[PDB]
Amino acid sequence: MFLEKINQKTGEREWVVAEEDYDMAQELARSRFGDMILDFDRNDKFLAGLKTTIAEKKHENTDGKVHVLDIGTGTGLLSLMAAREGADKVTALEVFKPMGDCARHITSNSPWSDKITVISERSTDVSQSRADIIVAEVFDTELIGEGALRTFKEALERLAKPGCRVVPSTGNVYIVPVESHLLKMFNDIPRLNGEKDEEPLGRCSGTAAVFDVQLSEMKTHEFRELSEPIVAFKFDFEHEEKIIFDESFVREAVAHSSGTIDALLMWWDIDMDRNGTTFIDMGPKWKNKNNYAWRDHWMQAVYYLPEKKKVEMNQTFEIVCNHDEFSLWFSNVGKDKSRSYCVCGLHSMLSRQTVYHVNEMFENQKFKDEVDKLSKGLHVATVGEGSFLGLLAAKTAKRVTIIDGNERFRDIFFKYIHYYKLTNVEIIEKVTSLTDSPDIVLAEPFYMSAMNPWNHLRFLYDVEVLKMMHGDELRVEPHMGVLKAIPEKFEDLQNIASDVGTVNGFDLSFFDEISTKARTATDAIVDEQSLWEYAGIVKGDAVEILRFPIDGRVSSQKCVVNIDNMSSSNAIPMWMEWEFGGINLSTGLLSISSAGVPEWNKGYKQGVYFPITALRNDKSLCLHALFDKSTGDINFQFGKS
Ligand SMILES: Nc1ncnc2c1ncn2[C@@H]1O[C@H](CSCC[C@H](N)C(=O)O)[C@@H](O)[C@H]1O
Repeated sequence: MFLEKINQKTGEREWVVAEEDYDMAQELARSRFGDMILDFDRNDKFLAGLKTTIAEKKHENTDGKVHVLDIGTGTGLLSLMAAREGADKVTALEVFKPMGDCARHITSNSPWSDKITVISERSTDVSQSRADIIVAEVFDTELIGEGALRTFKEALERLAKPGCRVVPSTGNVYIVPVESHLLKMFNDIPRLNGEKDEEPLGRCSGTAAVFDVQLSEMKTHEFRELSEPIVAFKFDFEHEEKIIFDESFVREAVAHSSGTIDALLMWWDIDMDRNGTTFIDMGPKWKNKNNYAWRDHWMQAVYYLPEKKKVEMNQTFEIVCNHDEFSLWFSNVGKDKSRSYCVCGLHSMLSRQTVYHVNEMFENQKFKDEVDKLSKGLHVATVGEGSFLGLLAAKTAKRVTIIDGNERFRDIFFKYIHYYKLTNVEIIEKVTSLTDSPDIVLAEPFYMSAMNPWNHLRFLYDVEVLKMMHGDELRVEPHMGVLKAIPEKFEDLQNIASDVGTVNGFDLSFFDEISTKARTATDAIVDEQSLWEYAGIVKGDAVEILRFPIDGRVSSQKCVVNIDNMSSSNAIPMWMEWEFGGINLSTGLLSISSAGVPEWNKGYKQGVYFPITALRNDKSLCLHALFDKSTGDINFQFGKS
């Protein structure tokens, strides 16, 4: 139940929900699954699969009728598709109630009301005619992480006729081994002196959770394939005995080039009807010639072998491909075939992008030059949470005090101190335990706790506590920070937030209604996204929003600004920059090309606002921004002029 109210700043109408309804709504706010419904290719492929199987079943079984089951019906799209194009009957399940009513609602007010009936159970909990066809879009980037195996497997035994047909009928998962400095950087334990054999934290597989990334937006020069795609797994969705939760396979292939396997890229394809003619194929842009379509709710993934594996031109090599019910992982021959978890400690604290970020800074000569310059022969103190900056300062500083409140990072930092035998660094927990006045404070700033990637402003409070102790003249860097936005025309990104409307000639606008109400109730106004992964063209200069000078005091800060060039843009990115001594660190936009293509930092996610629909066509948008001394939070509202 959505409670209407009026934004007192922008006049727009918004909703809210009562605490008991919050979780329900949040879920329902995620029920769009980004661009899922606007993935016209995925739709045209389910349809086509439905045409074939409905026809062939019509033909086969004697009473020329056909009963289709839709698991995870969502808005009902897939049932509407089944009914139209022939299903005498369509029963359609959905574990999530509010999405149950949505699908009954839209499915009632329809030409196919007669044929379609919505049940709000999980497939795996049910007992009833038997189904002649099962249709289910119940996949994620890993293919199996959303329960698809059990879902088809069990539906097949209990819910469907023998000789059932299923849409999709079949799939493969492919891995491609690549050498890539880039990809390594997302997983590599930071090596302080740069050499290959440094292992200050011992060895680790890194994080086991999926690394989904848009590999289409990766630059050709950033990686080098060593071989042709390898089939890891084949799934057969029509035969329960072929669906198996825990599996392992050694796979073989012939390398077409020598190189080290820094990563294995993966994606899947599905055969919509078992004919070998109509596929959804998640191969990226650079290796997907007949069924490429941008989308975001599905993507490709990167995986890392636990140990180094080298491969040689024209020589055969093997990779062990493993899955349990929900996850895929890969390993080397003669090595433990179990799913591994970070044991190093670092993997499990830092995101992939932050791990990249730390390897980037460790390798950055220009940034390392300013640290050296600023640190020389001095006592420096570092603030941050999980920020390795202190360990650079150490190259040149007389003495470094790293202040980090998180016990787990201190242990990590103590391991770096031990492994490289650093003789000039101590670590303390609390800002107030810095009792020897340092010559300078250095920060990035980075706090792993930041609620939002554009907001590491705890730095500003830590600075004040150090000024209270040691005088307003305390030298600190960075000396100034600024929040910045820029109007951008994204190629496709915006489909994750824009209205869904009429799809394959079906009116889903009811779902836009409840989805928008849910979203206004639960979402942040400014999304977060790894913008290096999304293509587009910038439509104006970056504009300044809030600025945070460092010579105190900390102060709430207000900004109301017009953002122009929106009539041809479709999003507004936001990020932070800092003057660290004599250089500029950007957590976002790094450069813009002659043709207007922006480049973004891979080591952070950035903010993006997508114009609400009442605002889709305005030429300028009013952006109210607000930093609050009391919470350290920043709040945004976006309105008309
Ligand atoms: N075994 C199961 N039984 C019922 N619903 C399921 C399920 N597994 C997943 N779901 C639901 O299935 C949906 C997957 S999203 C796909 C929705 C819609 N069919 C479409 O194609 O656009 C989610 O709404 C989720 O809650």
